Amino acid sequence: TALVCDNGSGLVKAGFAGDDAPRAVFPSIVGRPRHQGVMQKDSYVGDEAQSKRGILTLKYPIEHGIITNWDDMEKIWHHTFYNELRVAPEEHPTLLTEAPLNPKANREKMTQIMFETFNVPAMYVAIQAVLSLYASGRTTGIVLDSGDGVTHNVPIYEGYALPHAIMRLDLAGRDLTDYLMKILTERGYSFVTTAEREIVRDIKEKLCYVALDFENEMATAASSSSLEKSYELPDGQVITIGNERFRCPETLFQPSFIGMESAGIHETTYNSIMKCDIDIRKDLYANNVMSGGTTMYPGIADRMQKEITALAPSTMKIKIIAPPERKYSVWIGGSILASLSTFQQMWITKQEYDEAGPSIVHRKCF
Amino acid sequence: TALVCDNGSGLVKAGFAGDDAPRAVFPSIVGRPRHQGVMQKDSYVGDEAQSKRGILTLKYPIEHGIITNWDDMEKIWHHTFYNELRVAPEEHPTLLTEAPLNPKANREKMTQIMFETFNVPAMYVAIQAVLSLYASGRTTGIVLDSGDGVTHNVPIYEGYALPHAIMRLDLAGRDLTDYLMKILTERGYSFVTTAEREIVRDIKEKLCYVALDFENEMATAASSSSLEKSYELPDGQVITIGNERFRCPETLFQPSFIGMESAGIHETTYNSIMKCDIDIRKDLYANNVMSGGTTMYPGIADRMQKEITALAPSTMKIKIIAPPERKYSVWIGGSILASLSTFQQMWITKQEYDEAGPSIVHRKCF
Amino acid sequence: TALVCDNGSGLVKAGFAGDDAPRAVFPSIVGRPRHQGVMQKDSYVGDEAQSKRGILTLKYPIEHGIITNWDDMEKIWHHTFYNELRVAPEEHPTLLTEAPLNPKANREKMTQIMFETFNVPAMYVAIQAVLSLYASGRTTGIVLDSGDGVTHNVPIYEGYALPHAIMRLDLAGRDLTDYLMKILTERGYSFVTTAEREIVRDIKEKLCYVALDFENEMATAASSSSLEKSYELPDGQVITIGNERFRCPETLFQPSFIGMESAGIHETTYNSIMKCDIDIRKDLYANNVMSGGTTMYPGIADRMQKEITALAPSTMKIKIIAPPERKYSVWIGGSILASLSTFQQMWITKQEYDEAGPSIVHRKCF
Amino acid sequence: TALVCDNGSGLVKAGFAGDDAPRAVFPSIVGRPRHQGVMQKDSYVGDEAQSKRGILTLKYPIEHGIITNWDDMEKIWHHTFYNELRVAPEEHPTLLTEAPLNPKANREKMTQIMFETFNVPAMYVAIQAVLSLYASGRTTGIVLDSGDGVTHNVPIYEGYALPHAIMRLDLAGRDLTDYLMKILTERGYSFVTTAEREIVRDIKEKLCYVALDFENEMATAASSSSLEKSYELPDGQVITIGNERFRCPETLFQPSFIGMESAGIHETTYNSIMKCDIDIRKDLYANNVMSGGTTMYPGIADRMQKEITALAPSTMKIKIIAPPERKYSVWIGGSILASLSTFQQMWITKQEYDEAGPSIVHRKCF
Amino acid sequence: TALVCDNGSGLVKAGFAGDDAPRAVFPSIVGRPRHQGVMQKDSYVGDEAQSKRGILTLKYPIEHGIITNWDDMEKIWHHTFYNELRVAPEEHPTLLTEAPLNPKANREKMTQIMFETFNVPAMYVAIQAVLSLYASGRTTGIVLDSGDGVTHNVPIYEGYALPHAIMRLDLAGRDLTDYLMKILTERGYSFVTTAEREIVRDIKEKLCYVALDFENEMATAASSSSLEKSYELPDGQVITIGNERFRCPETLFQPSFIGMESAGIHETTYNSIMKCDIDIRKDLYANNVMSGGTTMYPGIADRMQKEITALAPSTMKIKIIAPPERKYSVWIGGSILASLSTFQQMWITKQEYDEAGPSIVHRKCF
Ligand SMILES: Nc1ncnc2c1ncn2[C@@H]1O[C@H](COP(=O)(O)OP(=O)(O)O)[C@@H](O)[C@H]1O
Ligand SMILES: Nc1ncnc2c1ncn2[C@@H]1O[C@H](COP(=O)(O)OP(=O)(O)O)[C@@H](O)[C@H]1O
Ligand SMILES: Nc1ncnc2c1ncn2[C@@H]1O[C@H](COP(=O)(O)OP(=O)(O)O)[C@@H](O)[C@H]1O
Ligand SMILES: Nc1ncnc2c1ncn2[C@@H]1O[C@H](COP(=O)(O)OP(=O)(O)O)[C@@H](O)[C@H]1O
Ligand SMILES: Nc1ncnc2c1ncn2[C@@H]1O[C@H](COP(=O)(O)OP(=O)(O)O)[C@@H](O)[C@H]1O
Ligand code: BEF
Ligand code: BEF
Ligand code: BEF
Ligand code: BEF
Ligand code: BEF
Ligand SMILES: [Mg+2]
Ligand SMILES: [Mg+2]
Ligand SMILES: [Mg+2]
Ligand SMILES: [Mg+2]
Ligand SMILES: [Mg+2]
Repeated sequence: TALVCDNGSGLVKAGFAGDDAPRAVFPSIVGRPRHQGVMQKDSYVGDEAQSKRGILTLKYPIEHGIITNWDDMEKIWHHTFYNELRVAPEEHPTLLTEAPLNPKANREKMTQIMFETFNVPAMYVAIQAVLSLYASGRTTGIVLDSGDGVTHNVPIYEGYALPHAIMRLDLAGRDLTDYLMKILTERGYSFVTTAEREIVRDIKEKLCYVALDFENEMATAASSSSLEKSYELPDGQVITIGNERFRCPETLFQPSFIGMESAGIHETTYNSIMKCDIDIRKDLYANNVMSGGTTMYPGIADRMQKEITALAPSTMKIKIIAPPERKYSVWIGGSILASLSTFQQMWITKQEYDEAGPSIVHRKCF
Repeated sequence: TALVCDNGSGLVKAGFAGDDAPRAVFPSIVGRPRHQGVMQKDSYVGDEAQSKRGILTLKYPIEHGIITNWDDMEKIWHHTFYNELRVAPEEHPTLLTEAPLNPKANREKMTQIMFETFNVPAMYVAIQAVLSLYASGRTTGIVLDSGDGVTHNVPIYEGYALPHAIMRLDLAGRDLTDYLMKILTERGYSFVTTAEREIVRDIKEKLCYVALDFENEMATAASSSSLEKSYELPDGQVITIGNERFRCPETLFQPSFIGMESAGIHETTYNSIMKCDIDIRKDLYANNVMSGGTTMYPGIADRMQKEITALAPSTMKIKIIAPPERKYSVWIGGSILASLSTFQQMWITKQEYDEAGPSIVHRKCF
Repeated sequence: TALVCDNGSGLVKAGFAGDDAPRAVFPSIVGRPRHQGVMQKDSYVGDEAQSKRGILTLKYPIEHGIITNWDDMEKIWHHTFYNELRVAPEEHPTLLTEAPLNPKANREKMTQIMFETFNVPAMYVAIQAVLSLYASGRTTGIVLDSGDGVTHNVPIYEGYALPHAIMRLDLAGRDLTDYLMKILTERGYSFVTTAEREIVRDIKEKLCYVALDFENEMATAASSSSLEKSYELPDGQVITIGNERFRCPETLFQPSFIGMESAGIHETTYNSIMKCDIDIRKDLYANNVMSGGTTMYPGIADRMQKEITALAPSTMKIKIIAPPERKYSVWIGGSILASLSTFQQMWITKQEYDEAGPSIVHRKCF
Repeated sequence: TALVCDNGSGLVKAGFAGDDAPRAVFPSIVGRPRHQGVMQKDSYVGDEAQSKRGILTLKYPIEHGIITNWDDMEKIWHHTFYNELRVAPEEHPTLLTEAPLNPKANREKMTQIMFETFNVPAMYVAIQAVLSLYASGRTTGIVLDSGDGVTHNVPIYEGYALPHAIMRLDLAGRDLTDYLMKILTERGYSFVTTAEREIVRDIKEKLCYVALDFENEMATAASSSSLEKSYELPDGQVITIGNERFRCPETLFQPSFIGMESAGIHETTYNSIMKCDIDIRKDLYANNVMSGGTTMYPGIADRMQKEITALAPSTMKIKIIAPPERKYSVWIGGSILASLSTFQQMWITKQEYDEAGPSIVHRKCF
Repeated sequence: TALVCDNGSGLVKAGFAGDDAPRAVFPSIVGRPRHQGVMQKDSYVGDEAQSKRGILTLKYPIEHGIITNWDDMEKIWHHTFYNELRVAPEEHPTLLTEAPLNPKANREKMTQIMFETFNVPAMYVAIQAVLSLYASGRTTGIVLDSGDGVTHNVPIYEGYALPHAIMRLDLAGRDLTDYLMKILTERGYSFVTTAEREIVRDIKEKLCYVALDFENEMATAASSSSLEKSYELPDGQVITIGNERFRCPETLFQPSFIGMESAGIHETTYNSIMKCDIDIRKDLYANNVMSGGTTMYPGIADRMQKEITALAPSTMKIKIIAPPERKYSVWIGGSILASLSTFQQMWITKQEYDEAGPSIVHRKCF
């Protein structure tokens, strides 16, 4: 059986091809002690680093889909194979994922590590948005995947990708967390350390939602208090947040909140459709597929429906497809792809890698 | 029973001899993917290529009645026999059509393919304008056939053709479509790709008409807006066109609009009549038969009537015969001819082709 | 004296008729602050917007030769007359330029602004490729003008234009800049904002060249490092690019690199010649005139020479005329035309415009 | 004339707009007797509390730029207006200051007290780092202000602020004083009470300096005794300190000395520049403006110059601007701003406050 | 086997590593005759000085954890090795203890005496609060150790110490004894000499307790006499004390009783927890470990539980761990540490001390 590992900027999703859900889902963090030991491990990975985060400095080795710390990324892969899956890497072909429009050296160095450090028999690097379309059981649609580091649009029609219409935005979940940390100081709550950033991320996942009409929601939160909710910190302190609940996800539709010049995810989706041939736009309008953890905000599908309907012609039928399991769509699609009998010819074996060099990994890639 | 296949520059009309209408009518196009497949057929033909045209490059293998791409033309014949008619070619004699004054190698290579690739028992290549006269139930008349690639005049008197009065013009429907694409840029509408050319062709067939008086119509369209009509694009966008509706078909009467030096179809018809013997001109004036898709514009028979009346003597009775089914006149006439008991001696059998070479196909031909 | 203003998609070229070079050459941009002022002008134009681009959102009011933002285009004309030329518009007749096959409303609204906002005494809108032939001192030749927004071919023979052989391609310098931004992400360089697009444009103008043989050049850049060059960013960072230097201009000859279906500039030039009368093709083959900033790549004349020689008959003499000042050929030709005594009758005066309406501006136009 | 009051965490700087220096500079402390009176005022403020600190418990009402004790903060404002300036608050508009990223209720409650307790005619709360740029006579630069409670970086370019690049660190002078108290116990000196903390603060301001190379300085202080200096306590005891002189200010560059996870002021300045647009970084590198009392250590400008030069590209010109009067830069800039004729429209009058509520005070604020 | 010597300000605890209790526990006093001998030893140490205290002046060589009289401290170490343990110092490695935040010269001079006067083979100076956590069998908790001279809080999480949250208070048992001597004069009991201070210390250890509610206890002692207890002096006189029983230990929670400005041990514990990372506070709240003789008052754990519960959030579980043997926790923990096989590498041998100087003793120290 094959291994399917979706190495996100925020979460590692790993498991075996053929399963319906990832077996191991843990944060993609490496923690190191920042104080002084007197009574000890040198570094902690994943959920272990999360439970000891009070005395650790937490580091993400992947920033915006790009692996920045290769020594820490190797610890995460080692932790995934031996501690989470309890499997031998040299026995299973490994399907990895990557964001589109990544640097070419990122995929080449990832292939060298899988072949020379873990000695996998074969491997393959897929494009994440293509796997998301496999998970939804579709051959046509424009995928909006938004994770912790990358937001990208990839239109696909009848199984053919349109690489020249691919959009990529370096605004995702981690940028929303940093923005929530900033606007929480308006109420006197100060989250500074990397461990406290994990607390704000948990606040974001529990209380934040997307307002259908932002300016109408801002007036409601300013008049009454029915939108305010409480949250208990790990030390028992209770904080209360009001309009911060929908101001944080609003950055997805107004990236100028964090000083970015780019357009929101609704305009980016519409611009990607308008770059496609006029004869496929009707099918793309009816098959907007959302995937990734950042699409899990309550009300984001209704907001995307409203914003794209206002941009598209009135006779087009806009349909946002947001299944409940879309947070793992990339992994689920990779599990379906790695189980296809037609796919078994696309594995890049160790023998082919020794005779073709690193350039063999850049095929069917964009 | 015999097969009747009218392979036009734009449409394939195929069916069985004895029927009243073609069984299979589909565009004579071959489409190939122009992007990149990630999730597939290599090429699509006819209506299948039309429905997937958003991700295809569309190619017409026939240009101006002349087969240019023989590999693609073979795919269209294969698609016609096995996908559209669901018939075995080696069981039916096949009546094919051709425009007059075509290159001799076009008919010879078409005969070699029918005998050696499809192994038809017998075949025959008829002249299209002669079949149009069969469809109208006439033995005398001058036929003006205008399709997608060729416009030609053929006078026939009491069953005798006058080959030396045959006119041929390489201005037809596809040239009007390209001209409509050009003058639509005046309103800011940009159709460039081969898939968008199919959209303009649909605009032409829905909204374009022939003005009875062109300069009087240009003044009306410049003064008011009663001639403007809207059209909804496949993606929901609505375009509005005014004088482009009658400027496009006006090219048939003023070929200088597209830079051609030739005379319009009315002058070409009159010149063909004036090259005929003076004793048959009265019968030709009263039997102007129009056929083909490009004669389907509203008001073209009234315009032809007016233009030829102004050229002919005042005592001649000009009569334009334009039946409602004239878009399939060539096929209907070929269905009548292939069902005649007198015609059964004109079949070129496979045995006669092996003993006489390709030169046997050039009999009763011009 | 007359004003000659070449309003390109990328650069404004303005000056006085009779001069040898434009007096004012500045980018056709309008910048507006995108942050928040605390210590201010509302908008900046041209070189002023270029020097402050770090805190501005830069907007081009002309896209593909078509004016899209008329309020911003009016700011550019105002900046041209009063800040760059320091002249009174109501004292000089103004010769403007336009790309062929533009929407008719573009030229009409441009005439209304010049007569009612700036109150010019007279004006005239010339066709750019015709002016390029004036600059080269020729009466016969096929002009390939490629600027920031439009690439077009216009054949002219003995002073007569052939409008039905005019080609227009919406692929020019700005599309090459966007493609260079895309393929620079392969090396981990991320240019996203409109200000960073100006940096990539500067990279393109300094380092990009046209390879004589593309596939042979790709093998050289993949084997060694002699083609790699460094470039210092405004903040002191040094980037290094290799095959991106010739992959970006290769899009001119292979528009499928950016997903366009059209043919390259060499095939478009050859197709335009083949649409012309056979008796003028020999003179067009020997007078290929290149103009515009996008024809300034090193090696593009040698590549065009090689590609057209491979398409034309072996006995034809292909000659590419590429003078060193061809980046301003449209302006230089407009300066020659506006100084001709024969041209002084073609000025459209304010009095003629009030009595003939906007339709007077569509004369000698295509 | 207007009042300019810079209420710092450590010092109150108050005076009149138009002057060159604050008229009243006193510690922002409230002292209350902690023993028992037998022979009396209930509380002492400022320099009076400083001279009687032996029998007082000293309290700072402002912690890390945030007013914590509003009853004590009201005593300080009352002491400022009536005892230090000898002025009537209801006759002068008052310009107050605040650190960026403060809680919103801090500025709202400060406005309510100025309007309802002191009945000022108008008021305005400025951002401190913006005023520091006014004092230096610049429109572009990144300000590093470090006082007693807050250290913050604010980049400004051509008069436009970049709020999304603003850094704030809760490490300043009071944290260095507490760290000096801790490391003085290594030599057997025990400072515990709030009155003795004022003695350590005086030691810090007299003897502490920033080492150019910390590890090289630690080796010199460990080998000889040329770095040791003596200090006479208020009771005549003489203490001698060696490497504590530069270990205390080193916390600014290594916040891990006091257990903070954040980066030093040099890395924070460089990170703030790298978050800004690439086109403004060159101007920010050349205009590093330092302000506040914590930037008054000898050798801190040379150390900042060295640390940022090691982080920035080698071709950038790093220039630290540290004027001798930078300890009062916020007040001096507020004195310049309150004297501008353009600023007289930004006063928030008492009438506007009664009709717009407390929300009017959050304009041009971050 | 190793020697474990806990040299407190009040008691010497000495024994061998591996044992469960100290073998020698005696007061850390040196007594010298203060009258005139007529019928004799020059000085007495420990229990011998205690039994002859009537004719001696008693001196403590350690004040507030700091060795003040080095000649007398050497007599105590000599008495410990040769009279109490009857052991040869040059045969056993010696584990010594020290309070945190002590002067550096205290530990250096103690190391020089152990190596040059007693010629121990190896030695090590541990931090007392860390040893207290070893004794309780915990890896996480905040230790409140209160002896005769020093009270300090040290939080430890999962074996990692947080030195920047360490509190130290120079208020312990000897200050409570001096306060009891003062308030006993209210009943006419006069204890003045150093020998009578030992009697008051015995009164404190027998009769003093911590009141759960101080003001409610003061009302009970003022209304009735059920809280009064008698104590027989060495000469047969019987004294009776009432509210002095709980007023003396109340100084631990209200240090202002003896004129100290610091906060009580409950506020100091809570402040130390609040300086720690928010993610470890829940574990520190549940693991408050008390050690030392001054934590042996009846009712001090219930009072600490009540005071910290009133400061902490209501959802936190406050748990005070006070084992019955906590008066020797530092020694018991040092006996466990010196018996660990992992610790045998941390011994500072005499050879390492001769080659590294006194600076080797400051490792893993704060
Ligand atoms: N219920 C939720 N609501 C909002 N955001 C969520 C939710 N669950 C997860 N996220 C966000 O999704 C991001 C990561 O999701 P994922 O798609 O796994 O990203 P990646 O694949 O890049 O690691 C995190 O930043 C997290 O904050
Ligand atoms: N209703 C219509 N009005 C105008 N043109 C039409 C109409 N229907 C078909 N056509 C044109 O007729 C042309 C093809 O007709 P046809 O006679 O089948 O040509 P061919 O036989 O050469 O394929 C096409 O170019 C199409 O645009
Ligand atoms: N040396 C050069 N090499 C390549 N491209 C260039 C060079 N100089 C200018 N260009 C390109 O030419 C384009 C604009 O030239 P121009 O002919 O003025 O266009 P327009 O007239 O449409 O404004 C710009 O996109 C610019 O990038
Ligand atoms: N010469 C000096 N050297 C070092 N630190 C100084 C000096 N003078 C003042 N300080 C420190 O500056 C801090 C306060 O300066 P200031 O900028 O007024 O802060 P705030 O505005 O927050 O009150 C105090 O903590 C003080 O210790
Ligand atoms: N039962 C008790 N109740 C109250 N205090 C006690 C009791 N037993 C001992 N003490 C006090 O504990 C102090 C010394 O204990 P210890 O922890 O050994 O201190 P050190 O280690 O500093 O010598 C003495 O001041 C003594 O008065
Ligand atoms: F890396 Be995640 F998918 F943004
Ligand atoms: F080929 Be069609 F009949 F013009
Ligand atoms: F507008 Be440029 F001439 F392409
Ligand atoms: F409050 Be100070 F300016 F740090
Ligand atoms: F010296 Be004791 F432990 F207070
Ligand atoms: Mg992902
Ligand atoms: Mg036909
Ligand atoms: Mg141009
Ligand atoms: Mg300040
Ligand atoms: Mg002790």
